Amino acid sequence: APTLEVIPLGGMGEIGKNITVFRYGDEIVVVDGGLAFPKAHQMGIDLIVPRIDYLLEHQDKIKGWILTHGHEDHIGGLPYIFARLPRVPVYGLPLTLALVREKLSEFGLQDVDLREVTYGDEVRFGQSFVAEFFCMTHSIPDNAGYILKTPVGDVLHTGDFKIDPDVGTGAGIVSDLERVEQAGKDGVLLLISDSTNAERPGHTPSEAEIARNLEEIIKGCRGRVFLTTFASQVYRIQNILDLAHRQGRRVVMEGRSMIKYAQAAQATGHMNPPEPFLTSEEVGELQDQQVLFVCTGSQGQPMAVLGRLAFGTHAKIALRRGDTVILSSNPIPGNEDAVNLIVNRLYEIGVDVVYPPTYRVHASGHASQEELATILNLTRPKFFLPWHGEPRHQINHAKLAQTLPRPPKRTLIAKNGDIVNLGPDEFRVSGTVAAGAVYVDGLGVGDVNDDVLLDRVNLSQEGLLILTAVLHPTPHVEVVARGFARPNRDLELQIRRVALEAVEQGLREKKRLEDVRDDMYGAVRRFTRKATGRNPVLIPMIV
Amino acid sequence: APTLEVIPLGGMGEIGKNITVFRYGDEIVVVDGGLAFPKAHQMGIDLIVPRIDYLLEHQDKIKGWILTHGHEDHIGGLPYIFARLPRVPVYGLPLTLALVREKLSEFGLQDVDLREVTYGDEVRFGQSFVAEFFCMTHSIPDNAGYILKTPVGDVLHTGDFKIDPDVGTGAGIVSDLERVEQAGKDGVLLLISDSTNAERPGHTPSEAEIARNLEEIIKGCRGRVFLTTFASQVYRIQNILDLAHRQGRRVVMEGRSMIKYAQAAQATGHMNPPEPFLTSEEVGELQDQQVLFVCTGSQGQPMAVLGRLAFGTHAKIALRRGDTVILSSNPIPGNEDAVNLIVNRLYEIGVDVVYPPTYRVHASGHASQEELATILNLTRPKFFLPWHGEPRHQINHAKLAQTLPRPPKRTLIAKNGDIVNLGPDEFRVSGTVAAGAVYVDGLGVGDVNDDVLLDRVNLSQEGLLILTAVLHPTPHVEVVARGFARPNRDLELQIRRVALEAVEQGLREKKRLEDVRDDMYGAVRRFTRKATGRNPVLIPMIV
Ligand SMILES: O=c1ccn([C@@H]2O[C@H](COP(=O)(O)O)[C@@H](O)[C@H]2O)c(=O)[nH]1
Ligand SMILES: O=c1ccn([C@@H]2O[C@H](COP(=O)(O)O)[C@@H](O)[C@H]2O)c(=O)[nH]1
Ligand SMILES: [Mn+2]
Ligand SMILES: [Mn+2]
Ligand SMILES: [Zn+2]
Ligand SMILES: [Zn+2]
Ligand SMILES: [Zn+2]
Ligand SMILES: [Zn+2]
Repeated sequence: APTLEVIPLGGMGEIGKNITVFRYGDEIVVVDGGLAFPKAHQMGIDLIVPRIDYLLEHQDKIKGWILTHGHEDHIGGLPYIFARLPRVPVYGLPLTLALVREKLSEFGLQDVDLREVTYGDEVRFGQSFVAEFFCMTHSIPDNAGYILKTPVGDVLHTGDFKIDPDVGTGAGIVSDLERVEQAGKDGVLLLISDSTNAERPGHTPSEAEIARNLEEIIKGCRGRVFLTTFASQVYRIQNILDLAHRQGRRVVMEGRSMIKYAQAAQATGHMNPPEPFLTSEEVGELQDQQVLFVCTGSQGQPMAVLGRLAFGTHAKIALRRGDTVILSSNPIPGNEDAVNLIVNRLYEIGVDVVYPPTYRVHASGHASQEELATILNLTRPKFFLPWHGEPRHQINHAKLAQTLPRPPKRTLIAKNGDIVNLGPDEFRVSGTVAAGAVYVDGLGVGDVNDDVLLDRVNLSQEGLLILTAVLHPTPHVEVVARGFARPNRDLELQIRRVALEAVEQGLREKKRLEDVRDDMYGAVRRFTRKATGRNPVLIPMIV
Repeated sequence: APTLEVIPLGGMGEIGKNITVFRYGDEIVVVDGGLAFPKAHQMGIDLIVPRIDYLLEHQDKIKGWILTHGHEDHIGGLPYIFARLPRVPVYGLPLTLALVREKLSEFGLQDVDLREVTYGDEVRFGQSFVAEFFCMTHSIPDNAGYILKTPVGDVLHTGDFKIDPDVGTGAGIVSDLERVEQAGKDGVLLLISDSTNAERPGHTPSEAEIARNLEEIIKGCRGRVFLTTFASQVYRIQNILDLAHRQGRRVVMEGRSMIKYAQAAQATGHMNPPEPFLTSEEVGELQDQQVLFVCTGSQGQPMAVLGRLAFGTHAKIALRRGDTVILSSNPIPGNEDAVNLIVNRLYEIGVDVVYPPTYRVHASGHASQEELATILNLTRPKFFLPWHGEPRHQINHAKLAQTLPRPPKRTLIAKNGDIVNLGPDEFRVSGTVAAGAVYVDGLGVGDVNDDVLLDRVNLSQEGLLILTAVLHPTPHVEVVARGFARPNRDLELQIRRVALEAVEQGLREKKRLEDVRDDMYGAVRRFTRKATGRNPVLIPMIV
């Protein structure tokens, strides 16, 4: 009998560019459309978006979109994805849509059909799908999980979550554990659950506790306080606004990215400054102990605000001895060096530096094992797909589920492109569809691929040597080096002879000019390797 | 009132390339000859060595050398340093000198005057200096701190250390806290102490505890075990050989680096294999649970042994489900991504993966705050130079000393090149000498500098377009690309129009060839920036 197909196109076996496809018959529902940020080896590129070959192929089957929350790994790919697809209904909570709308406006995309929903709303897609939204606490407001009701049963997707009893903003926001528990009693065929922190024992700390730690620290700061956190951590920022007021400090917000999230949050009633934000010039009128900066740059970006402060390149402010800088954040994996470098810059300036683990001034947005186990125990799913995690995270999430009273009948470790067939008693990967990464580099989408990146790597490691041989009047060779070594006239002449004698040997014994080009390349490679121990990229031209 | 000059040339404000200069009158004693390994922005280079300009200027004053232990950041620079200096006496413990002797023989360095010492020995350097060696436990055997006795008073240098009550090898190795306490009574004018773990609360775990943990884990492993650890962790590896024997496993050691430290340790009595090492062929004859591999690649190096295992490129062995892989190691800062990649490959293969913090299978070689506090308390120093750390470590070591019952009179945060004047009542930075880094890249020493690196970074990020224009017979342009973009005919045709017209427009008014470069190079970039939004490095050539 017809089965549900769950086809992740991004977000499985990685943390980033989340997009999941649900297909039943000839109807498709898509969930999120995130981006990913480039790793160190993906040099020069700006962002990464999902391959949507599947969706282009079946674009007439798409009934609509669900957007769980406004983080970049869930809505960042949308300008790129929507531009290639028919306009379809796109459902999300208010902050999420605010962020997407601003994003599409930057892109110049028009007539996108964004539909505001709220927790509890049940939305229908085509004839065989109904989605019901429910609240899960996360590190951004208006974050949803959903129950997807299908002819074969119910799929419960947690979205991104932690179980935070108190996010500290006085708005009574809590995860809808009652709805989750009910779904378990009703029957959950498939659980899709956030695996980010599946290797962390215990419970992720509460934002209320972080806020209390921050207030205690700041309360004891004698001078100015500079604080950095993620741009989109609206709860953390709001709580910081509240304690700043209590501690008699006015707030300056700096950094486009954070100002952008702040503006959206204020427009949707999730950010409420007790006192107006001030400019740096305005707070310059106050005493040091009355000053708090909230700004970007927690990941050590030299061009971000904290970056410019740490490197002494900020236009209007200079850090000094007696300042306190707080990193209310942790380095995203791969940013350790960048953050270490700014931290050391700060210590050399002489400012008091505050960061984890010495100070507990950050809580992750994701459930640790106790919280993951709670969702598993409440939902009691027959089948289980650990999601939003690299393989290490998915597999340890799967191991955690085995320890529980009522382990799932089968757990699968899905990969992007996997076709996961779901029936009342079916749970298997039946096949694969085209999936992967598309690089965005400046205006270019997909014009930079791995083969292009491979060159960039080689250039990066070994630098460049251009050998141009000129046959007339008498054959001579020309050497141009870029990022190879500093000028060395002796070696330059030495490289010329090696190429030349190979060029003359291709003339002493006639070969095609194309053949001789390869011959001198090989000679110069051998010499240089012996002479310098280096293997520079050599570009020979016999023209 | 002659003063002692303490001149760090490397190892202050960094972890790596330790070398410290002590000058009094016209006598110089040098301590250590370390390299540093490159960071991510120093692409393509193999290693980094100290600038020794100061020693070159003053080479006749050098009376002797002290070598505290055999780690790369204390002896790795020696082949490059000794080659430019007079052959002075070089004092060290036996394993230290065995490692140095191998290293110097590879470089062709003849007649280096290596002199073995033993703990407790007093070594005189000219009139002004007497040095006394003493034992500090570390993550390599034959590791020493020393007391340097000068006319102005006594300098105690901890060397690299932890305070490990039991390294587990049964040879009764302990730190000489008695001698250190006695130095405190005799009077310690200056204390130089290892700041590596100064931000870590508590006490670094004992190797004996790590060995017990490993044995408990390995006891439970149903099949083959693969364990990686630092090549020079002689204690850990010996402990593993003995636990392996007890658990009835035979041991294979692979990885050139590890075998190298193993051979020197064996030759100097610090490693005694209870059973002979077997080859991978030979263990292949045994049952799975009789097999233990000890190998390199703990840092994620794809070509190292664990690397090739994880990527499935090892010539003779293939990991499989049921295997257990233990990373008895932590990622050295900056290696997190490389190790994470290996770990995920291992999960995907399906092996059991054991690493910290989930399993306590690694302990640092360096003292945490409790151990640091002990040394400060025992030495009771008048002046304090926190050393072997980045500024964050140094300054946190300085704060730690302030919390203690008898804080130092003055503490300074030294930088490389600082002239620290030491008197009975003087402690200040009076001057600076030339200090810094020298890049080694293949055979070349100092032929790659920061300016060269800037280019490699540039190539790395934006790719390359070589652009050639010949005015004859009529103006035209030819293009070779590297790492810029995937082949696009429209883009390529369009770049030449900018390039050729600028040559033709440049041709209309007779122009110098160099003037053509400005129009030609300038034309493509102007266009290219509009077209792709990117700025590839361009090499203009007139044919
Ligand atoms: O806005 C965010 C927040 C978190 N993360 C990353 O996703 C994981 C979860 O972060 P958090 O939600 O726990 O802050 C972490 O690895 C973090 O680096 C992001 O990329 N962007
Ligand atoms: O390049 C290096 C080498 C060693 N360590 C330090 O060495 C300690 C582990 O002890 P050991 O086994 O490396 O001596 C760690 O705390 C680590 O900080 C570094 O940080 N960077
Ligand atoms: Mn780019
Ligand atoms: Mn190189
Ligand atoms: Zn999120
Ligand atoms: Zn997410
Ligand atoms: Zn060491
Ligand atoms: Zn060291």
